[PDB]
Amino acid sequence: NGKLFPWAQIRLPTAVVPLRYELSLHPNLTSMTFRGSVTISVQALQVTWNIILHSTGHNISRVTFMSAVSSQEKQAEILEYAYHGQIAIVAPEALLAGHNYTLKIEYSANISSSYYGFYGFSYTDESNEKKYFAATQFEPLAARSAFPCFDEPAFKATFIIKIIRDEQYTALSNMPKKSSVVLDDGLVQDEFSESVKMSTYLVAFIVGEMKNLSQDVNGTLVSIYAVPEKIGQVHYALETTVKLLEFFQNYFEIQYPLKKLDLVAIPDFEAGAMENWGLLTFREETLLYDSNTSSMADRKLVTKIIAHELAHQWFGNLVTMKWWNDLWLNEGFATFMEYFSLEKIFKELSSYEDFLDARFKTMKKDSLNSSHPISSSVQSSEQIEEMFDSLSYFKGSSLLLMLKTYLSEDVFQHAVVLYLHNHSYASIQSDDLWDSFNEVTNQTLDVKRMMKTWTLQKGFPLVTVQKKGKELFIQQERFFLNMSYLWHIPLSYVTEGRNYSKYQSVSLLDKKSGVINLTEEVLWVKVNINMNGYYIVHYADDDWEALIHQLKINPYVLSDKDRANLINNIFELAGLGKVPLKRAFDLINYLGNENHTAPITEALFQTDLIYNLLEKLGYMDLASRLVTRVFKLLQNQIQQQTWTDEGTPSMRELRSALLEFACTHNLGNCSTTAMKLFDDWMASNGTQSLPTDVMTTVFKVGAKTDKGWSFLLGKYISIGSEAEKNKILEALASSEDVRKLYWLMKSSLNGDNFRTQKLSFIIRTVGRHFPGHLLAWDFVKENWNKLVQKFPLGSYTIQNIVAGSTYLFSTKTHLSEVQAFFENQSEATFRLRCVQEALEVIQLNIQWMEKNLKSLTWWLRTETSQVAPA
Ligand SMILES: *[C@@H]1O[C@H](CO)[C@@H](O[C@@H]2O[C@H](CO)[C@@H](O[C@@H]3O[C@H](CO[C@H]4O[C@H](CO)[C@@H](O)[C@H](O)[C@@H]4O)[C@@H](O)[C@H](O[C@H]4O[C@H](CO)[C@@H](O)[C@H](O)[C@@H]4O)[C@@H]3O)[C@H](O)[C@H]2NC(C)=O)[C@H](O)[C@H]1NC(C)=O
Ligand SMILES: *[C@@H]1O[C@H](CO)[C@@H](O[C@@H]2O[C@H](CO)[C@@H](O[C@@H]3O[C@H](CO[C@H]4O[C@H](CO)[C@@H](O)[C@H](O)[C@@H]4O)[C@@H](O)[C@H](O[C@H]4O[C@H](CO)[C@@H](O)[C@H](O)[C@@H]4O)[C@@H]3O)[C@H](O)[C@H]2NC(C)=O)[C@H](O)[C@H]1NC(C)=O
Ligand SMILES: *[C@@H]1O[C@H](CO)[C@@H](O[C@@H]2O[C@H](CO)[C@@H](O[C@@H]3O[C@H](CO)[C@@H](O)[C@H](O[C@H]4O[C@H](CO)[C@@H](O)[C@H](O)[C@@H]4O)[C@@H]3O)[C@H](O)[C@H]2NC(C)=O)[C@H](O)[C@H]1NC(C)=O
Ligand SMILES: NC(=O)[C@H](Cc1ccccc1)NC(=O)[C@H](CC(c1ccccc1)c1ccccc1)CP(=O)(O)[C@@H](N)CCc1ccccc1
Ligand SMILES: *[C@@H]1O[C@H](CO)[C@@H](O[C@@H]2O[C@H](CO)[C@@H](O[C@@H]3O[C@H](CO)[C@@H](O)[C@H](O)[C@@H]3O)[C@H](O)[C@H]2NC(C)=O)[C@H](O)[C@H]1NC(C)=O
Ligand SMILES: *[C@@H]1O[C@H](CO)[C@@H](O[C@@H]2O[C@H](CO)[C@@H](O[C@@H]3O[C@H](CO)[C@@H](O)[C@H](O)[C@@H]3O)[C@H](O)[C@H]2NC(C)=O)[C@H](O)[C@H]1NC(C)=O
Ligand SMILES: *[C@@H]1O[C@H](CO)[C@@H](O[C@@H]2O[C@H](CO)[C@@H](O[C@@H]3O[C@H](CO)[C@@H](O)[C@H](O)[C@@H]3O)[C@H](O)[C@H]2NC(C)=O)[C@H](O)[C@H]1NC(C)=O
Ligand SMILES: *[C@@H]1O[C@H](CO)[C@@H](O[C@@H]2O[C@H](CO)[C@@H](O)[C@H](O)[C@H]2NC(C)=O)[C@H](O)[C@H]1NC(C)=O
Ligand SMILES: *[C@@H]1O[C@H](CO)[C@@H](O[C@@H]2O[C@H](CO)[C@@H](O)[C@H](O)[C@H]2NC(C)=O)[C@H](O)[C@H]1NC(C)=O
Ligand SMILES: *[C@@H]1O[C@H](CO)[C@@H](O[C@@H]2O[C@H](CO)[C@@H](O)[C@H](O)[C@H]2NC(C)=O)[C@H](O)[C@H]1NC(C)=O
Ligand SMILES: *[C@@H]1O[C@H](CO)[C@@H](O[C@@H]2O[C@H](CO)[C@@H](O)[C@H](O)[C@H]2NC(C)=O)[C@H](O)[C@H]1NC(C)=O
Ligand SMILES: *[C@@H]1O[C@H](CO)[C@@H](O)[C@H](O)[C@H]1NC(C)=O
Ligand SMILES: *[C@@H]1O[C@H](CO)[C@@H](O)[C@H](O)[C@H]1NC(C)=O
Ligand SMILES: *[C@@H]1O[C@H](CO)[C@@H](O)[C@H](O)[C@H]1NC(C)=O
Ligand SMILES: *[C@@H]1O[C@H](CO)[C@@H](O)[C@H](O)[C@H]1NC(C)=O
Ligand SMILES: [Br-]
Ligand SMILES: [Br-]
Ligand SMILES: [Br-]
Ligand SMILES: [Br-]
Ligand SMILES: [Br-]
Ligand SMILES: [Br-]
Ligand SMILES: [Br-]
Ligand SMILES: [Br-]
Ligand SMILES: [Br-]
Ligand SMILES: [Br-]
Ligand SMILES: [Br-]
Ligand SMILES: [Br-]
Ligand SMILES: [Br-]
Ligand SMILES: [Zn+2]
Repeated sequence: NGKLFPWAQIRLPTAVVPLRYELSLHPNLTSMTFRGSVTISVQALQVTWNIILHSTGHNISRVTFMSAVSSQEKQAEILEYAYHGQIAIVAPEALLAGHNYTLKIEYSANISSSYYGFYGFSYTDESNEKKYFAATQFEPLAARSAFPCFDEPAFKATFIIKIIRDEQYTALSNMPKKSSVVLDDGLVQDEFSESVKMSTYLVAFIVGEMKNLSQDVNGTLVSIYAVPEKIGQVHYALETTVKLLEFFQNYFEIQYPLKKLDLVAIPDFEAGAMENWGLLTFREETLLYDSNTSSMADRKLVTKIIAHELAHQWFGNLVTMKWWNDLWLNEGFATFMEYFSLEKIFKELSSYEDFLDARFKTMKKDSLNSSHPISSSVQSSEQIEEMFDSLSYFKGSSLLLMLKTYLSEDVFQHAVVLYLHNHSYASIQSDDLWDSFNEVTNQTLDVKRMMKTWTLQKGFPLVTVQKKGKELFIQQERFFLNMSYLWHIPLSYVTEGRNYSKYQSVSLLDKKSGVINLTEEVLWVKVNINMNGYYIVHYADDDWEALIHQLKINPYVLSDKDRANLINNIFELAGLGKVPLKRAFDLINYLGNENHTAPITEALFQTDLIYNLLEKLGYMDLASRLVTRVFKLLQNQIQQQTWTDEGTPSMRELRSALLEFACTHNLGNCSTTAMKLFDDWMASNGTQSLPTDVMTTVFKVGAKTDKGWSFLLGKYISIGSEAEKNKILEALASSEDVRKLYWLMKSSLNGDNFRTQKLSFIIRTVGRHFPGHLLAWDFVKENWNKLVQKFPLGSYTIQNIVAGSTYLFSTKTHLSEVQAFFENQSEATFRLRCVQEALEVIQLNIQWMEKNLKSLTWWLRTETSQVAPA
């Protein structure tokens, strides 16, 4: 490319840093263009002739350069290097160390039609009037497409934003609006206060018609914004935000430093949310809430995501990673605080179940060979994007969970408060976090050397346990399936002596192996309590047998988390090969006596995975026998379920999980009950309320008919609750009619009836069942370039689409097909982690069948199929 561009690396030089930006913009939402002026106050730290900077998609009309002393307005030369998104201003005289200069760039651009950058869209009223909207989504690398800037997290500065807007529209930004000035035509010029020192990826602005619901919290004005038709649905978000804000301010011991806090429901938005200082943005479906149209799950989603964005105000905004290799310092911490804060002041939501489920999934991902270390180098935009995955979020927060469990809660909070004070308005890398722990630790434990392997090595240990009399023999090794270094592991363990008293302790495995002294003789022992540790445990056969026998005798000597753990671990170990798959089904035979959600949903997960693998291979009979077996196992919990909203949140989640399992596979007469409810709902023009906990199920069953499908579509394009629309959309995309499934995907990719923000979800849903299995993948291939135009390589959305439409493939023939497809895209695309993980998941699918197919075929030989065999 550009050997004639005065910079080669992807990280900007350190020679010049920005102090202040004054950015004034004139967006035209109608024509979808904008004109701009950016003034950048910089300082040189070394002698240099070049200012290297970021800019993309900018038609640059004038570039002036002012020596601060000299105050005369020069012209300066400009070079471009599109590959790295970089531009270079070559200076008339050399920049001297410690001198100040002002850089002014005038330019015009397009308002983006993706979800990335400064983007804009139109939506439709209840009034059937067309409305326009513009919003920013900059993280990680899009700020540079709205304005020239030093677009790297470590270059923090202050921003003065100016927006020209039509009088009817409201403009928002990070800071409070300082003033307005009326302009010719129906135009207003807005000016926002100078911001605090922050990263460019956090700059945000919004132009559109909105209303607000507000409340004072001790000098901070908290406001929820939404389009006027929706403003009735923001009361729960406001009440929640106020609670979590007080909580976080008490815990961190550092006040939120802005005079305003805005939370905005954006009509069209790809992420779940974004933490821009003072102007947090959300999908409508993740911030709006109505008790009568939104399920329990929907309420949890809104509480969780608000906790998450609020936590970012400290971890991410106040304190920020130096570079994307340490993204987990943001996202791990924010995820940890999300689930921590809910357990403190929303304990009734049982959000710990979600945390637990997400970790199960992150481990399966982490166990692959195409995993990276959680802190790993990123040297391209694709790798930067790829950091936004479940490792950085859920492994990062489970590292912290391990650490908090092992030290104390108070020792943890002390470390945290030191950390945020010491690095306020500044940048960090992994070592600073361990340093802050070391200061509180009293060098009793060297936390830096304890966390070394956890942060720099991929994967996690398999811990093997064998009871030799009154002592546990213990080993660690890399967990992975084939086709290094030691962890410092906090081994917790709980146990029951011969006299039925329970003892629990903690030791720390530093070496390859160790012995634990048990003090007594024990009936059973369970390692890794509540899965507070990020590893999997394998027992010797005698010791598996003891836990499996105790579950059959009285499962409640362990927690629901403990029993969920065991179910997960034994299935992942039967997949590797360390135990026969039969052993896993022995362990879940106790489920007839299980009343907690977490172990039941974890078993329902493994069952469905296996079911869906067999179904796509065409082993229909065998797959029906499998869910019949599991159905008989849970027959009593399933049959005692009511079709209501009664019970604790957790019990409400169990109802949904159980009824959904029975209706999907046509077991019992749940289908009949659901259809009766749908017909009565449909014949009442959606008036006779459906209990929010059974809607998805009822809608799925109705959508299996033309008459019902059409009627649901009619509701989707017209009702005002985005929560209900989402349950409807899931039903539509569960139709067995291929023409309809094709229409849903094509419509969403174009906008039209469904927004493109629903596309990954629609494709996910279509690819999961048999009629749409081949259709989703084909859709992804044929529209591959249009997808990448809307969602760059290799962002979260694309990795979601690739994974969700390939992970149920289990033959060599599909493996070759998927591989060949990506190799014809480009060698760069085929070498993406996204692609490599998909190829690896398929290979594992293939090995899984060749190990367990004949086993499963034998175990189920007497069970009754539901389908006729071919
Ligand atoms: C099955 O159930 C669905 C509900 O899902 C019903 O759909 C509703 O149908 C009604 C009646 O057609 C719709 O009401 C109409 O809304 C329009 C938009 O209203 C907005 O804009 C006005 C000003 O523009 C605001 O005042 C208002 O508060 C909203 O912000 C109105 O413009 C329409 O008004 C015109 O017609 C009525 C006569 O019906 C006159 O009184 C008015 O003065 C004016 O002439 C009208 O009010 C409503 O939008 C639909 N809701 C949804 C969610 O789609 C179906 O009607 C129902 N089917 C059957 C057979 O009953
Ligand atoms: C309701 O609202 C009020 C105001 O918003 C809150 O009261 C404020 O509490 C904060 C934090 O506790 C105070 O800000 C801090 O004051 C501490 C001391 O500053 C005083 O003392 C110094 C000592 O030199 C005096 O010179 C000075 O005049 C101040 O009056 C500081 O130690 C604080 O810590 C640090 O500042 C930043 C904050 O993170 C760090 O980077 C530094 O390391 C430094 O240590 C901070 O400056 C504030 O002054 C209080 N206001 C009032 C009016 O008392 C309530 O806490 C709040 N209640 C809620 C939210 O529940
Ligand atoms: C971007 O460029 C577009 C043109 O490509 C330009 O579009 C026009 O914007 C104005 C916005 O002010 C619109 O004018 C309105 O017209 C309606 C009638 O359709 C009026 O009701 C509007 O409101 C009031 O006018 C005064 C207050 O503004 C009041 O005295 C009066 O009582 C009304 O309440 C307003 O006059 C016009 O419709 C559009 N045209 C198109 C084709 O979209 C837009 O202004 C440019 N934006 C920027 C920021 O440069
Ligand atoms: N949900 C999303 O699409 C993205 C991407 C993602 C998805 C899964 C795992 C990791 C990351 N995440 C976000 O929007 C989370 C919330 C989400 C979530 C929280 C924890 C773990 C996983 C997801 C969420 C969703 C529902 C309820 C509560 C929180 C919001 P954020 O503030 O992190 C923001 N920094 C993401 C910016 C971004 C997103 C995707 C691509 C590029 C840039
Ligand atoms: C280059 O420009 C930067 C700012 O763009 C200069 O740094 C800062 O300059 C201001 C002076 O205006 C210092 O702020 C303070 O003023 C307020 C009164 O409002 C008071 O609170 C402070 O005690 C200080 O007087 C600021 O601290 C300063 N920062 C640094 C690191 O120096 C910088 O001086 C300029 N360099 C030049 C012109 O060589
Ligand atoms: C605020 O955080 C800074 C980091 O910006 C802390 O400075 C760091 O202090 C730790 C000690 O706790 C240093 O660790 C030591 O480094 C030496 C140098 O190689 C090493 O040989 C030792 O074994 C030990 O690990 C760390 O290097 C240092 N880092 C930097 C960048 O200075 C500082 O302690 C914190 N301040 C407060 C008041 O807590
Ligand atoms: C789910 O099912 C389990 C087992 O059916 C329930 O655990 C049972 O809980 C009751 C009361 O919570 C226990 O009875 C009590 O035992 C303690 C200790 O001996 C004593 O202090 C009380 O006076 C009473 O006797 C019972 O032992 C326990 N069963 C087992 C096997 O541990 C659990 O409550 C159910 N959960 C829900 C949400 O329904
Ligand atoms: C980039 O924008 C510039 C102006 O900002 C466009 O150049 C011309 O503008 C002058 C007046 O400033 C007119 O004399 C010309 O008519 C404009 N150009 C044309 C082709 O009409 C320039 O065209 C834009 N560049 C690109 C590549 O679109
Ligand atoms: C919407 O926001 C405004 C502030 O932006 C809220 O009320 C304001 O209160 C302050 C102080 O009393 C005043 O500076 C503003 O003039 C007030 N605005 C209005 C419109 O009254 C207002 O309450 C918020 N709306 C809702 C429904 O909460
Ligand atoms: C059950 O037996 C255990 C040991 O076999 C008893 O626990 C020990 O009690 C002694 C004192 O009697 C303590 O010094 C030990 O520390 C205890 N062991 C542990 C592991 O804590 C226990 O008291 C007995 N309980 C009953 C109800 O019989
Ligand atoms: C059709 O399904 C419903 C499930 O809701 C059956 O009603 C329940 O039946 C089981 C088993 O007899 C009981 O344990 C439940 O308590 C019943 N009612 C509830 C939970 O409300 C119904 O009996 C089924 N149809 C037939 C013919 O048996
Ligand atoms: C905006 O998009 C149009 C589409 O063809 C293009 O011609 C124009 O040059 C673009 N402006 C930019 C990239 O600044
Ligand atoms: C939802 O329903 C309950 C009772 O059915 C009611 O008290 C509540 O007000 C309803 N929610 C709204 C927003 O009306
Ligand atoms: C696993 O990936 C590493 C790079 O992390 C690579 O060197 C190695 O060849 C791969 N091994 C297998 C078995 O896939
Ligand atoms: C284990 O601990 C018990 C009591 O705590 C002690 O009597 C016993 O000797 C210990 N075993 C070993 C091998 O140290
Ligand atoms: Br301007
Ligand atoms: Br109107
Ligand atoms: Br972009
Ligand atoms: Br927690
Ligand atoms: Br790096
Ligand atoms: Br880059
Ligand atoms: Br522990
Ligand atoms: Br049933
Ligand atoms: Br259609
Ligand atoms: Br068509
Ligand atoms: Br599998
Ligand atoms: Br048998
Ligand atoms: Br078959
Ligand atoms: Zn986050």
